[PDB]
Amino acid sequence: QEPRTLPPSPNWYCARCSDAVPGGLFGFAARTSVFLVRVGPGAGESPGTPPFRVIGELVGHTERVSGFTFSHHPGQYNLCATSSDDGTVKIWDVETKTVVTEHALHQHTISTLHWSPRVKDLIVSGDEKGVVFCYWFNRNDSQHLFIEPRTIFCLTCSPHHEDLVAIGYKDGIVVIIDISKKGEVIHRLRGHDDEIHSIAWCPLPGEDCLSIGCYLATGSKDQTIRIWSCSRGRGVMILKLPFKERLWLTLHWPSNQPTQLVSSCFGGELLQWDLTQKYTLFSASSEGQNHSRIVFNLCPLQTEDDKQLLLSTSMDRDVKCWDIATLECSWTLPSLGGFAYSLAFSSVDIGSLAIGVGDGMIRVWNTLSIKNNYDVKNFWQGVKSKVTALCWHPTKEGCLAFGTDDGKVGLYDTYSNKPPQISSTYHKKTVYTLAWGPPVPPMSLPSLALYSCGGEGIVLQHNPWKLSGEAFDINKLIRDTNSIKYKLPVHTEISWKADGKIMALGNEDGSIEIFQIPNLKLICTIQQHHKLVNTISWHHEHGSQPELSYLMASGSNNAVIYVHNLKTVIESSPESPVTITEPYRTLSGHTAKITSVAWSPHHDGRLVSASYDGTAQVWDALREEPLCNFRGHRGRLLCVAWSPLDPDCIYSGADDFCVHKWLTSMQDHSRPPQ
RNA sequence: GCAAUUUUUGACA
Repeated sequence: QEPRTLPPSPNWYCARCSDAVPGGLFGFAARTSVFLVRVGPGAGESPGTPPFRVIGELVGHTERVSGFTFSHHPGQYNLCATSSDDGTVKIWDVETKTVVTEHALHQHTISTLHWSPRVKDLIVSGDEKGVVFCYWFNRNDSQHLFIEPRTIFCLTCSPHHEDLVAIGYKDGIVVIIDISKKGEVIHRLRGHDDEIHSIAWCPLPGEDCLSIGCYLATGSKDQTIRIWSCSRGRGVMILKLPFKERLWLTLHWPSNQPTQLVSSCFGGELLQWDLTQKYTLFSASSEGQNHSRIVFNLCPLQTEDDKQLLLSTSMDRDVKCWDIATLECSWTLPSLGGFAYSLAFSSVDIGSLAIGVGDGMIRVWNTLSIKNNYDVKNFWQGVKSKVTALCWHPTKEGCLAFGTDDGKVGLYDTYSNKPPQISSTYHKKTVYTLAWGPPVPPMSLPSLALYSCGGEGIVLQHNPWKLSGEAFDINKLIRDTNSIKYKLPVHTEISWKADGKIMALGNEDGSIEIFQIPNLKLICTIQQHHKLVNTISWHHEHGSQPELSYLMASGSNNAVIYVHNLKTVIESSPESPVTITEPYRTLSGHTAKITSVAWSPHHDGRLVSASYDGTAQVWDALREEPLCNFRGHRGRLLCVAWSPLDPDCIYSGADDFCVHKWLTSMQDHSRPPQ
C-alpha cells in the first residue's frame, strides 16, 4: 500500500498561517514548522478515497510559525515565505524544503506576512508595534515603514495595485497604505471597534460589480463584515453574523463568483454571503460536517483537474476541504495536539488503531475504512491528561484500557457513547504500561485482570469488573511466594508471555525478572541492561517453530537491544531462581534510549525498535541483521506497532506530534545514523 | 458535535 501521516494541529489565532497554490499544494503552520499537503490527482491515493496526502515539512524556525504565504506567480508556485516568533522571515523552496534566503529586520514580534500578488519577489511583513517591512528577496533590498504605533493583526496586498497594502489592527483600525510613497496612508476605513481578523480585496477591480477604485471586505471580532469603497474611502455594506462566544471572523472572496463572499462564523460554521442582497450555511443538509470550534484560515485551491476547493483550519484540530460548488465537506484531515505516546491495534477489530496523545484525547483510527483514509474518532471523557499507555482487551471488542501521565487507569467502551470507568486506585506517577493477564491472588482466589505499571515503580492488578474496588500491589504476592526479605526493585515495565503463563518485569536497575503463574514464583533474573528498562515484548506464538514463543526482546535507556531465549529456564521450572548474564541475540545500531520494541506478527523473529535517536529500526533479529531505518520523524520516537495486515507496513509515533504509517520496502537506509 | 483549551511538554533514570 502507501504511507500516511497524522500531522500536528494547525496554529491558532494567526490571520494568515496557511495558504495554497494551484494543482495543488496546501501549506499550514503547526508548532515551529509548516506542513505541506498535496491535494488532487497528484496525491496518488487509493482509488475511491479522498485525494490528499501530507508530503513534507518546512523545518528551521526555532519558535512558533505565525505566518505563511505562497508565491502566487506562475513559474514560482514552489516559493513561499514564513514569519516566526524567532524574529525571522524565511523564504523557502517547497521542492527541496530548504531556506532560499531570510531576514531578521523586525525588532518586535511579527504578526503576519503576505507575498505580493503583483511583484514576483516582494514579501510584506508587519509586526505588533506597527512596523512594516517590504522585502525584495532577489535584490536583497528592504524598506522600513513605520505607519502607526498600533498592533497589526492582518495585512493583505492588493491583487490589482502593486503599491497598495491594506492593514488591520487589534483595535479595529483599517488603513490602506502606499508603499511607493513611504507607506503614506491613502485611506482610513473607520467602522470596526475590535480586532480585524481578515482583509480580502474584491478579486475584480473597479466599483461597478456590486449591488449597493476597488472594493474590499474586512472581518472583525466585533461580529461584522464591512465592505468598503476604495475610491470614496467609506463603507458601502455591513453584514452582521447570525446566531461571550469565541469568534475568529475570516474571509475568502471567490474569483468565479465575485458577488458572493465566504466567511467563518461562531462555532467554526462557514457561510456563503450573497452580496447582491442573505447567507447559506455550508453543509446545510448535514450540519455535523462543519467544524465545532472557530475557524482561523480559509485557503482556495484549484486542482489540476479544475475542482475549486476551499481548505479550512480550526481550533477543533481538523483540517477540512470544501467543494465550493456544493458547499459540502469533501474530506477531513485530523491532527494531533501533543506527543503520540502510545499505539495499539485491537486483535478483535482488525485495523482498529488506538493512539494515546499528549492533548488528553484518545484517537481510534479505523485504518481499513474504505470510504476514508483518516477515519478517526476522538475520546475525551474521563481522559483529560496526557495518555501515556494503552492496551486493547485481548478478546472483548471495543474494550480499551488507558493510562495517563497523572497516574490514572481507565477502561473505555469505544463502541459506546458512555464515559469510561476509572480505577479508584491511581499510580503516584505516569502510567508507563498496561497489560492484560490472568488474575493472581488475592483477586484470582473475570478471565483477565488489568495490570498497570507506574513511574514510581509499583505494578497494580485491577479487576476490570470492579474498578471502584481496590487494586492490588503485586509486590505483596511476589514477596510472599518467593520469601523475599530485601528492598524490592522499582518496576518500570511489565509484559506477559503470549500463553499467559509467564510475566516479565523490567526494572529501573536494568534487571528483568521472570515470574510464573499462579502465584508469581520467580524463576529467572536477566542481568543484561545497565539502565532503566522501558520496553519488553514476547514473540508471538504463530511462527514456524514452537521455540520462537520463548523469545523476549527488551530495550532500556541504553542504545543496545537484547533478545533472550527463556525456553530452557521456563521448561526446567527451577525451584530456585537462575541468573542469565548472556544474550541470545544482540542488536546494536541505535545511538539513544529505546522506548519501544515490537515483533512482526507476519514473520519469524522480525523486530522494530523506536528510539530517542529519532529513528525506527527494523531487524531480522535472529540474524542480528539491520534491515531498514525509518527517519521520517523529527523528534524522539515513543511507540511503534506493526500493521496487522501488511508485512511491509509499520506505524510509529513521536514527540513531534506525528503518527507515520510507512513501508519497510520504501526506506533507503539500512541502519540508524552513526 | 452535543466538554474544556490563546494550545504547541528542559534533560537524566
